[PDB]
Amino acid sequence: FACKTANGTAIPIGGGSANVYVNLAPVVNVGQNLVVDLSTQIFCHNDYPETITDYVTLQRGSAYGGVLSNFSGTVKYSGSSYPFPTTSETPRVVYNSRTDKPWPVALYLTPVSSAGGVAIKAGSLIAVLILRQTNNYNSDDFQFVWNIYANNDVVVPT
Amino acid sequence: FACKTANGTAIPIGGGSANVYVNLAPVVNVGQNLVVDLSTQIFCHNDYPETITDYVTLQRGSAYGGVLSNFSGTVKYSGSSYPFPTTSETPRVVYNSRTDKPWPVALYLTPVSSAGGVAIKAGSLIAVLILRQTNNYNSDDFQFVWNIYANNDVVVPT
Ligand code: NI
Ligand code: NI
Repeated sequence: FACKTANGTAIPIGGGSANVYVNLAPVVNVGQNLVVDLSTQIFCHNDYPETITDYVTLQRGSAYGGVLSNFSGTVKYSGSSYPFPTTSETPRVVYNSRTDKPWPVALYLTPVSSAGGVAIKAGSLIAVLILRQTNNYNSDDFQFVWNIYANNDVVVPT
Repeated sequence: FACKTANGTAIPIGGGSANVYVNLAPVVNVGQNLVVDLSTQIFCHNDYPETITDYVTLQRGSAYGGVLSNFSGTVKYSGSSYPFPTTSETPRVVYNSRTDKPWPVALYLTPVSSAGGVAIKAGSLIAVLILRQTNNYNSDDFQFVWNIYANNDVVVPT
């Protein structure tokens, strides 16, 4: 099992970490959502799908920087919604093909009432999403740590 | 502060996520209302009511699946009606008792004019409702994310 990002980088068999940059709506009002859909950027596959089933969870989602201080949010994983930052490891998604399949994670972030001005700075760390992968064959239990960075400033009008 | 569901589960202190399975009227004609009353399903309480006031909002209500596609509606929160899907956080409801009390949320949904046949599929996600809880004591600010599923098909007759 391993993962890659679109025109990006890879995390090899056995896990590891990578940095992922996201484009954000440059202006978001209180009451609106910034939707950060990682399913178009992070893809994973099963290396032995004929004999082994891989199981993949969102182990944890954490907020950093301007997202931690200026937004409230939720994360959607494979059709289910959760608080972000997360409070538990999600149920598992099965990976059963060598064909790259999206990791179905999206953040829905909305400004808190105190946000104003530049609420997320370009280039800054905004989140960490930890993917945990196991299987039905051996003791493999690996973390794929995705450090999420903003491409651009996000302004909350005042 | 924590919450529970009818014959169900709990989301404990600090928030989290749960699934709520609801029985829906099996037949709703164009021109009739489908009512999804969560006040009979979701109940919450304040853990220190002698010294602390808990404040609870519907931060956001989102529609999915057949409700998103085939119905238009509003949401009623503690006696006032708002658009659904929602466009802003509601006013606060006070929780001031240790006894579990309803979360006073109901969806009032009516089929769109072109809807017919199976308009909501049994087992499908129909809504996500975010309960946001704060207090007048400390910095606690917690989300309770309710994933709402239909237990049965809803047919719009033709
Ligand atoms: Ni491979
Ligand atoms: Ni209690």
